[PDB]
Amino acid sequence: ERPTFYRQELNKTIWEVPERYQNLSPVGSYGSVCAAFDTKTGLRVAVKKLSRPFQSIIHAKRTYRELRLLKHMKHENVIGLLDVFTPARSLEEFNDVYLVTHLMGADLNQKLTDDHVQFLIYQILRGLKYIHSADIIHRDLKPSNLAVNEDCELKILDATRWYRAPEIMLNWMHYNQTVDIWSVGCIMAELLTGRTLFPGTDHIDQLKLILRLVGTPGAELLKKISSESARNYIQSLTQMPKMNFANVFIGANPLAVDLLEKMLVLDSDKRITAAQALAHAYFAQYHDPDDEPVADPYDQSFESRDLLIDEWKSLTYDEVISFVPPPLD
Ligand SMILES: Nc1ccc2c(NC3CC3)nc(-c3ccccc3)nc2c1
Ligand SMILES: O=C(OCc1ccccc1)c1cccnc1
Repeated sequence: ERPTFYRQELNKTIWEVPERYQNLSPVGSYGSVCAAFDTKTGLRVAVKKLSRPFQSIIHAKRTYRELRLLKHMKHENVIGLLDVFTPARSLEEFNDVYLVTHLMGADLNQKLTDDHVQFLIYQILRGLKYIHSADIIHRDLKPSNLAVNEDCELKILDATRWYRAPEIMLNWMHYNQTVDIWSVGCIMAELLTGRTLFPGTDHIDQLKLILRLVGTPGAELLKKISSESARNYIQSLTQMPKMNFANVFIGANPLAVDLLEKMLVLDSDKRITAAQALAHAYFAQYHDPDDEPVADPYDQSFESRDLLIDEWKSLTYDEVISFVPPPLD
């Protein structure tokens, strides 16, 4: 049987949650999140109430997508689902979705020491290895999507353009997983210097700042570009030379500089992968081949489906029903 719920009004919204969760306190406003005490585990959790989860086809599918993704993620450097619930007793009543996860400290968004940079980028790459092994691309990696507790343990959660790979800016539709490695490079650079590596004011400025560091594309990359207008734009630009990173990141650990060179390669095909970066010398004190696990296969065949609102809603409901809490250990 389902547990006993209780209503209350927090900020704007009504909140109907199981008695299990106590002392709800707002932490910000996709949906709004409350901090809470979980009486079953004795841990602090974050409860997210999705807003209007089924108000349109796209909302409906987004709701399903988010629930599917969170139910899949089981890795210490990625956000996972402690609980999901609805106060509804039937599919017909069903209109609210709440998700529960570990309350984490602040987000990553100062100049940090080299050992702090090592450990944090290590953990990001370890989560990303896992995510990527599932054929999931994060696409929106940035400091505010990284939660860090006082113990410097990090979990991947969820201007965006500052961390975006140049092939996304240029609107290539066949970009792949290494768009995330680009973002890691921009994050790591920012941690090491205390400044945004590429703080473009728009998408055009963004590219200009990028190419000025990494150089304008050579013939070899230009020959893989299918869009004539895209090729025209970059081919019409002032041909910047690739900068010496050891000069640009003056004083940083030479191994950090070398990893940055391998992450921030213009050509997506020659960018280091998550698994490869983990074996890089910069992470010598943290890397362990037997504790960098891959994920179970993830079925995202639903991404290609076009369904009705009630159908996405019903798929989401099934997923709420089949949820198995993770082991209390
Ligand atoms: N194998 C590849 C590797 C890199 C690529 C890239 N990279 C952009 C220079 C940063 N851009 C594009 C592309 C194609 C059509 C429209 C817009 C962009 N394709 C690429 C194909
Ligand atoms: O804003 C937060 O809640 C987000 C969230 C995301 C997914 C499921 C439940 C809650 C949050 C995340 C990590 C630490 N503290 C709060």
